[PDB]
Amino acid sequence: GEAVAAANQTEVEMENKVVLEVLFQGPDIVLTQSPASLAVSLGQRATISCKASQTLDYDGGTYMNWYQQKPGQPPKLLIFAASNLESGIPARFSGSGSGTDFTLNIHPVEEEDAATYYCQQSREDLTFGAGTKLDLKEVMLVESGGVLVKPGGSLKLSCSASGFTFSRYAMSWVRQTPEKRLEWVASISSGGSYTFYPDSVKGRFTISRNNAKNFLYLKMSSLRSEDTAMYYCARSGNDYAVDYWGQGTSVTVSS
Repeated sequence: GEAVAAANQTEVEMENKVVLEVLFQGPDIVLTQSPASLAVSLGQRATISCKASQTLDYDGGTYMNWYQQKPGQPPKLLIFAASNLESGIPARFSGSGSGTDFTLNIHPVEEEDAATYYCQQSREDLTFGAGTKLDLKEVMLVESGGVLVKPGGSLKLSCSASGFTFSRYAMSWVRQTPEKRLEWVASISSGGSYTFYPDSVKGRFTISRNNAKNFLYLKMSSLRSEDTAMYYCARSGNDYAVDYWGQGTSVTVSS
């Protein structure tokens, strides 16, 4: 019943009233994204490739998503379910592919398309390609905050939802390392009954939500320096795409 954040996460759902904390142990789907960097001139084509370690074909859909990210901002959804153009996104972005091979094509490249692009799969939890920084050979100010914490410590992050029925949507936290890698760290089902985590945060991170007050939380304890990252809350929309990202809050764990 309850909405989850990736296709495999449905298979825990229970008729008995149960609350489940889940760690899937199957082999993780690795996304190999290429090239890491490229620079083109205005009007040209940019072709970015993503190869998955196993097929994303799945009768319900092919859950390949593409995001654009500019400095100081959360990623923005461009393409969902391999080839669908997200509403509001310019038609110069198109996604294609099947099985294990996926392609983001940008043509004609425009000055505002200089950004880092990421592929992402929602078939087996959530994993991301390492990103592609696209360079080209309206005044905006965007703020965020951050803290320093010592190892072994704990922190609680929060996020607010409005303008939609929060209780209908799965929610997740994704963090971004200093090396700009995106790593999913937790998801929670729409009704709060099922929570999901990767191995890297097991026993230490807790995602929770309050559907009456429209809050999402992440509690992090036994913090390690490898938890240093910008932490984003985000909604699962159609086809397990991550379609609304809150601004990041930064966490630096240093002794």
